Amino acid sequence: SISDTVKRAREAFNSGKTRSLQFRIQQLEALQRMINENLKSISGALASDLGKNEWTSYYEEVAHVLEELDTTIKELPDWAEDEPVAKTRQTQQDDLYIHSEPLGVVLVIGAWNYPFNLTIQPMVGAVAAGNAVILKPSEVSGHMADLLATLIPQYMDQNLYLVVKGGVPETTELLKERFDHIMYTGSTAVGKIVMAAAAKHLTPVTLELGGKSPCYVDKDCDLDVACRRIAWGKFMNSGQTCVAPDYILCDPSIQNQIVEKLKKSLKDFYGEDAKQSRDYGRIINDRHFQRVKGLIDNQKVAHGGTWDQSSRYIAPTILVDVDPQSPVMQEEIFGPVMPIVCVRSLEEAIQFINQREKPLALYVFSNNEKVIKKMIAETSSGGVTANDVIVHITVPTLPFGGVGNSGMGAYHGKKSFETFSHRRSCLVKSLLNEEAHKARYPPSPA
Amino acid sequence: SISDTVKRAREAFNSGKTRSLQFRIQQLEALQRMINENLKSISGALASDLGKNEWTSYYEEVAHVLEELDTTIKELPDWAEDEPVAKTRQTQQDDLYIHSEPLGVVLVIGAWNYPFNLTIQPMVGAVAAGNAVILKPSEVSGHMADLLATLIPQYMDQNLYLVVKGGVPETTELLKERFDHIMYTGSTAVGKIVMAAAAKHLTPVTLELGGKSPCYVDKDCDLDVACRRIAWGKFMNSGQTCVAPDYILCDPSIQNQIVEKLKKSLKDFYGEDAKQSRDYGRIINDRHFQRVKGLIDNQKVAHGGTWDQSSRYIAPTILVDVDPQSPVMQEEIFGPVMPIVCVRSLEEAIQFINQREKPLALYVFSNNEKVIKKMIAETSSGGVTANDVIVHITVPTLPFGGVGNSGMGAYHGKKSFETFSHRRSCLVKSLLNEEAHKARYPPSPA
Ligand SMILES: NC(=O)c1ccc[n+]([C@@H]2O[C@H](COP(=O)([O-])OP(=O)(O)OC[C@H]3O[C@@H](n4cnc5c(N)ncnc54)[C@H](O)[C@@H]3O)[C@@H](O)[C@H]2O)c1
Ligand SMILES: NC(=O)c1ccc[n+]([C@@H]2O[C@H](COP(=O)([O-])OP(=O)(O)OC[C@H]3O[C@@H](n4cnc5c(N)ncnc54)[C@H](O)[C@@H]3O)[C@@H](O)[C@H]2O)c1
Repeated sequence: SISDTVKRAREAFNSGKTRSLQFRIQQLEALQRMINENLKSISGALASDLGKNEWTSYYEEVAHVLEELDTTIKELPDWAEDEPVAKTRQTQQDDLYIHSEPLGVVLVIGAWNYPFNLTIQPMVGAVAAGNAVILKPSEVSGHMADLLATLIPQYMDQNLYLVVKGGVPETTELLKERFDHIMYTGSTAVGKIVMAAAAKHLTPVTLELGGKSPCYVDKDCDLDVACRRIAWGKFMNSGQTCVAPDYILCDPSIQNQIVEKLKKSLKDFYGEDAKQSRDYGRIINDRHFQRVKGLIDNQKVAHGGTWDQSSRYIAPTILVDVDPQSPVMQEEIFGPVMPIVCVRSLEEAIQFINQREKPLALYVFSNNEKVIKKMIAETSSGGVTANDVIVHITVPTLPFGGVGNSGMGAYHGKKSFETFSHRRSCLVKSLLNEEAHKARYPPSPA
Repeated sequence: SISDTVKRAREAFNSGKTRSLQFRIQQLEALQRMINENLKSISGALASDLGKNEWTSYYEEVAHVLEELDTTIKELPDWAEDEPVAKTRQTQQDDLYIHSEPLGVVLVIGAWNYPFNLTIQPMVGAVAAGNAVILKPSEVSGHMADLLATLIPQYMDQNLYLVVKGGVPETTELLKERFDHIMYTGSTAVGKIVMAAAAKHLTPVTLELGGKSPCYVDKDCDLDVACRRIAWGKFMNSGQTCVAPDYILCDPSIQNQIVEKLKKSLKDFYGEDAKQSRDYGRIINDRHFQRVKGLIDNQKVAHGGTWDQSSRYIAPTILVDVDPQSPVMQEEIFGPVMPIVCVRSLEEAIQFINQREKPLALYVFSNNEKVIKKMIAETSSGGVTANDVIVHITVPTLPFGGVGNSGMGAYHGKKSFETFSHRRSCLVKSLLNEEAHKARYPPSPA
């Protein structure tokens, strides 16, 4: 069966229909009308999985896919043209260009936290490059899994773009098929499993994993604006975002000031009780609810610390004077718990960060430009945003991807089209004349 | 032991010395003077492994590395600079750019057919990107392995750039270590193993594997020039070249003409008897001598066919009316055997190619531009060259890589630098002011 589904998609790609640029634009526009016409359903699905509301849904997920769709629908023609290359002395009379072409069948494996985004956005790039795409939605956010399984065949081509539903068993069986590229977003442990399956077929993979994205706060920094931005990004989806400020690094002198401004900003967004605000989200499930909660134990709780097991609620909690060897500083906190670790100097912040796996993101808050550049020039991470948070992943002109444990590969905008296609180097010398190649053929000069 | 060597490099890389662009250039120039001061020895080692003479050693191998070095040394500074990115409406005031940075320790595993180039060339891009490099020379070309293992320590940094000699057991053990990138040039089967090992540490890999590079000769084509060019690339290293025109596909009407024109050029390069020409290479070893030799059995030998077991010689043999199901058409011929397979049309030539694993190269010879374009546009291969052979692999401005079975990743010139480094996206808003982001923070509008 799963095999039959993969076959159906490959044979249809072999038909050559996706070779038409016109076709891709129509499909892309189908995807676009699918979203617009079903915003309500998508929002509702999102509400049932993570308790989002019409606004957080659109602005945090859906609105990003739509910007992607718009960029690529408009630029695709330019992206598809043969890219000319710089000629060398030897190639002055020859054509040297780069030809892009579909890879074939791409597997897009999504995640639960942003179930609509982490599945449809990569797909925009995959359809743009002329590939057939098989979506494997996360089963953890089951409501969106179903919606996508129903919506896709109502708008997309039913032979080229297919949705496979299922948990671990369905995926494992699916990873035995042969794809020309596997896009995966999830955990570092499972990322390994994915790559290992791909090795058996020599298939290339794009891996967006995660880690602990540090957030360095410099003394010379408007702490009011700084903390207003940091709080937004950190509690945005109940702390469940891949490029979220996992923990704060700062000098002990501003330790408490950070705390006050954070809780201030918390009040401005969610009022006195977060559990009252409709804009605050709920944790995905019980297992994660227990693990995030357990991370607050034997810790110095300065704010928050309360939770509601029934609604899978966990109050915007802040922790102070945290021990880097404690569990909140040993695992990626995929929740609303903000630890604050203290470092005596910038040198100290850098050594700290560099003593751990490379993160998907790195943030620096400072008024001193030199501090911003020294942080960047001396650390390594997928992407970076100085004096803000999350935002770098939202710019089409900035490719999104990790390094080391944060993963490999990138994918927003044109970088998506490139990744889901092959870039073939062609040197054309249709000039079968002017054979001044004499010097290359033997016999060798005596 | 191998563990300690890897430790030496990783710690050395942590010292941060490669960061200095000045250091890199000195290590790049050092490598350059190693080549320039030891040409005789390099050629010697090539002679003993593949029976190459100073002329074929330089122009086929050594001279390509020297061009790469010359390009990177001159363009490194510009390649290293942060790359500005196009701003969006929402980011007009901010800084958006891409910062390149070393990955760490890079393992380069080379192949025997071109033992100097296949190790030192990818290394050039690795050193340029500020990484520490560990060379794993092919043991099969034993002489180049001992040469390299002694020359490197004399010119390069003895902590940063280290050579590891060994066969299977040593490489196996060596593949358990953690590297930040693995460059590999070899067979498809071993490529699958290298990537499997890679999976364990989530390390990215550049794989240049092989396949059977087709060569379609069109009717409307100057058969003289064509065959002159094809004979040169095909027999260049006793046929032992990764991008060599593996077999010819043509209309029977010219089946015999090509044969005549090929053997004519053969006379022009190696005289009447190739076993007499000093410009003709010898098969690496006995094992390969036998496999290649056997591909001539049960075949219609239209030229050559003689061989000397003692000197591992195999004459420039041609074969006509070859059956696709015969062993010469089932495996990549890594020798001087050139089969001719007939097809009734261009559409047919295309279907033949697509019905097989993707090749590293695809060559087209014709005077009709439209046939060249229709060919490229309907097939897929790593690279392509129209009306010549091998040549695209020699243009630095042209990235070299495969697709599907021919491998993943590319590595010439600047593309080499990009590949051995991390391209980190940065969004700098040193502007902690003009905070008109109100519309993004909760509570959602009523
Ligand atoms: N889901 C995400 O976006 C995500 C991303 C990064 C880190 N994390 C964090 O990592 C931890 C565990 O998260 P989780 O998402 O693994 O929990 P989970 O168990 O709820 O989700 C597991 C996902 O992994 C898949 N999977 C499990 N075994 C597999 C296998 N053997 N082969 C292929 N796929 C397999 C499942 O089918 C499932 O969809 C938590 O701290 C979580 O916050 C989650
Ligand atoms: N060497 C090349 O550049 C090359 C490239 C493409 C295709 N080929 C072809 O493929 C066929 C076999 O070639 P070959 O070079 O494998 O012959 P070979 O046995 O002489 O070379 C084997 C190489 O593979 C390595 N290897 C073997 N087992 C390994 C393992 N288990 N883990 C890691 N590395 C391991 C060896 O250490 C060795 O360097 C021939 O037809 C040949 O022409 C060779």
